[PDB]
Amino acid sequence: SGKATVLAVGTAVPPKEFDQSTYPDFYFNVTNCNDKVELKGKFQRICDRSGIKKRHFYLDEEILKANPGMCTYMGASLDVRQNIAVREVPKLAKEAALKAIKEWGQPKSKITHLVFGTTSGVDMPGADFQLLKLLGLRPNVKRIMLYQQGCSAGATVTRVAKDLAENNPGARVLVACSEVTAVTFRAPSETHLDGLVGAALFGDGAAALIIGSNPTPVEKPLFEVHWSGQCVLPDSDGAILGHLREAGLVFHLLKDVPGIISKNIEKLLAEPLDYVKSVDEASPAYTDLFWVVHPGGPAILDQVEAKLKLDKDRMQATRDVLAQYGNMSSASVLFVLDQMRKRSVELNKDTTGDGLKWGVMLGFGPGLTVETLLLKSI
Amino acid sequence: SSGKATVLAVGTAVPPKEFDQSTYPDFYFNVTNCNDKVELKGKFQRICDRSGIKKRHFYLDEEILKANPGMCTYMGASLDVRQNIAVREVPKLAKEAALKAIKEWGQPKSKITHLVFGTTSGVDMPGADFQLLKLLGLRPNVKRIMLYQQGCSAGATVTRVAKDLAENNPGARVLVACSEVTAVTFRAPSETHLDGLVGAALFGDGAAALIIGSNPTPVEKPLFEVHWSGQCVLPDSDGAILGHLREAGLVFHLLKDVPGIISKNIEKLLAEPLDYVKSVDEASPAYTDLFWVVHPGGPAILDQVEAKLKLDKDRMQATRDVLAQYGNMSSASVLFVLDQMRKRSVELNKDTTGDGLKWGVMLGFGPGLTVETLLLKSI
Repeated sequence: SGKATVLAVGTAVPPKEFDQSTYPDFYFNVTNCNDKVELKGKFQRICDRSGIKKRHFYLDEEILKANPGMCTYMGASLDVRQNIAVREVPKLAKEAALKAIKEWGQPKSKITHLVFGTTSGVDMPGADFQLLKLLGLRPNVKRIMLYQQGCSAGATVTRVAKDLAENNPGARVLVACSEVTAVTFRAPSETHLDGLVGAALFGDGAAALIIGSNPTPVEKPLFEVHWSGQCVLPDSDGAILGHLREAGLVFHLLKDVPGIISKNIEKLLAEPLDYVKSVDEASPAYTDLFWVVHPGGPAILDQVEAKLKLDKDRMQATRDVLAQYGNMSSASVLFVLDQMRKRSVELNKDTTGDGLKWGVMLGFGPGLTVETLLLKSI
Repeated sequence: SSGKATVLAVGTAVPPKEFDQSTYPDFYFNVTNCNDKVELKGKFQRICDRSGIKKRHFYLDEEILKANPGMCTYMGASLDVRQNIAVREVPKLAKEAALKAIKEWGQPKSKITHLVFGTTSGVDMPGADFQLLKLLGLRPNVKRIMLYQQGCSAGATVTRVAKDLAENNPGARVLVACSEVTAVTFRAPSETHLDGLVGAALFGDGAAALIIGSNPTPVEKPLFEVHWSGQCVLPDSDGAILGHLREAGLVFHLLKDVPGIISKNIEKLLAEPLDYVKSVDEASPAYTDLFWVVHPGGPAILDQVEAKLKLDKDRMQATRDVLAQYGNMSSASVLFVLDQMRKRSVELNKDTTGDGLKWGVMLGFGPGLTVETLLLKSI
C-alpha cells in the first residue's frame, strides 16, 4: 500500500551495432595492436564466451581515428572523452526518457523529481540539468545527480526514487541511467589483462523509469518496490577499482567478483525474504522468485544460478539483455526490468514477473557493493 | 509538526594551515611564478581586499605545490596528481567532521543507517562514501548516496536528500558529510581567465557533517527541523556558472551576474516556503522575521539579498562569520553556517537555536543556475 511503483520503462541505444564475433578484428585494428597475435587470440576467446551477440556504440572508426589519444593504451585522452560523454550521455537518456514518458502517458509537467545515474563523464551543471532542459521539464523539478557510480547504479537510482515517491504525496519520479564507453575505451595491453574484460563486455545504453506511489486509474503499474538494501560484501576490498585519470577511466579487477557474490548471495537475500515471510507468511524457494539481475557478465549469472539452484529460465531475461546489448553498466538492470515485462506479454505470463509474485533486483559495483531490491509483480 | 527530519548534530573540520587573505596574493602569484604579472596581481589583491574573508584553510602549501609543478601552471596537465590528493584527503577531512557530529549526537555509530556524501573535489570508485564508511567502521549495510561534482549547492542538496531518507524510514539515522579540497581547482592566474580570480580569492577547504533523523528520542538533542525543501533553475541564467573537469583539473567559468540573478528571483523562491509557514501559523512573517542559513558564495550575494529583502544587518551575520573565518568551502559551507547559527544562539543567549526566531531559510546556490531552498524550524 502506497509503495513506490514502476509505471513505465523506456530504453535507448546508439544506432551502430558491433557484432561480438568480429569485434576483436575491429578493436585490434583501430588500436593498431594487430601485431599482438597472442593477445588478440585471448581477447577473441573472451568475446566468444561472453554471452554477448552484439553491442551498440557511439564510438566508431571515424571518431577514434579523429582522436588518436583514445586509441592508445594510456596516453592523454580525458579531454576528448569528456567532450563526447558530456554531450552524448544526456542525449541518449532523453531518448529513453521520452519512451518512458510516452508509456506513462501523462504530461511531463507532472514529473516532480529526476534521478540521473552515470559512470560516463562528469560536468557542471550535470547531465541531470541537461536532461531537464532537453525534455522541457519544469524548472523546479527536484534533481539528484549520481555520478561515477558504476554498475550498481541502476539499482541505486531505484532505491533513491523509492523514498522520493513514498515520502512525497503526488510525486512522480523520472529515473534515468545512461552510459557511453567513450571514457573507458582503450588499446589492449599485455600489461592490463583484466582490461580485456571490460573491452569485451561494456556496451552503450540508456534506460528510464517513471516511479510513483498511489497510481491513478489512468496509470498502469508494472512492478512495486517493497524493500531496498545496500551492503559491502566481506573480504572483497579492492575487487573493483576505477580510477579517473588523464588517460580516462581505468578499471582494475583484483578479486573473483562472481565467486564473492555467489558466496554471499543467500545472506544478502535473507532480509528481503524475511519481509516476504512477514507479509505472505510463507517462504519461497529462490527458484520461486523472478530475477532482474545486472548482467555484469556470464560468470556471475551462471554461478548465482548454480548456487541458488534456479531453474534455467529465471536468468533468461538477464541473459537476453546480455545477448543483445552486453553490459551497459548502470542502465543494464533497467533493460532487464523492461525485458522481464516484455516476455510476460509474449510468453503470456500471469504476472509482469515471469508469472511469479515476488522478484529480486540486484546490482553490483565497486566495494564490492551489492544493491538488493525486492519487487512485486503486477 | 511531528516527524519532520531533524538535525541532531553538526561537526566541522578544516585543514590546519591558515592563509591570511591580506597576503594571499603574495603567496599565490609567487608559487605560480607569476610575479611579473603585476597588474594582474593588483587586480587580485583588490578582489581579495573586498572579499569579506579574513583567512582560509588549505591542504595545499608551497611544499606540495613545488613537488607538483603541473599544479602551478595555468592549464598544464595535472589531473592525475590532483586526484591523488583529493581522493585521499577529502574522505579524511570528512572523517574528522563526522566524528565530531557523532560525538555530539551521543549514540553508537552502529545506529547510523544511511550515509550521504557530497563533494566537488575529485572522483573515485569506490567513492568517498565507501571510504568514509570504512574509516568510521560503520556497518557494511549502511545505505549510501554518493554525490560527486555537485558544486556549491550540495550542502543543501545532501540535506534535501537526507530529509526523505529520514522521513520515509522509521528509526533511520543519516550521516551527512560534505568535504572539499581545492587541489582540483588551484592553478596559475591568467589575464585570459579573469573569472578564475574570483575562485582563487574565495574558495577554501573544509568539511562538515550532520546527523539527521525523524522523531528524536528523549536522549537526542534536536537543533533544527527541516520542514520544506525545493530546488529550482533560475530564469535567464543559462551558463551563469560552468565547471569543466579536464586534464588540467576543474576549471570554472562565470558568464553572468550570479548575485543579481539570485536577488532578482529571491522573493519568488521564498513564496512557497512562506505559504507553508502561513498554513501552519496563519500569519506572514517578513523576510527579516526569519533566520538565515545562507551559502557564503561571496560578499556580493550576501549584500544584495540582505538589501533586496530589507534584512536587519544581523540576519546575515552567522553566514558572514563563516565567510570571514573560512572562505567559500563550496558544498560544506552552508553546514558551517548552520553550526555557527547554533553557536551564536548559545553565546548570545538567544531564545532559539535560530537567532531567537521560529522559522528560517537555508539557501544553497550552484551551476544551472540552481538554487536549493529549505525551510527550517529552530528549537
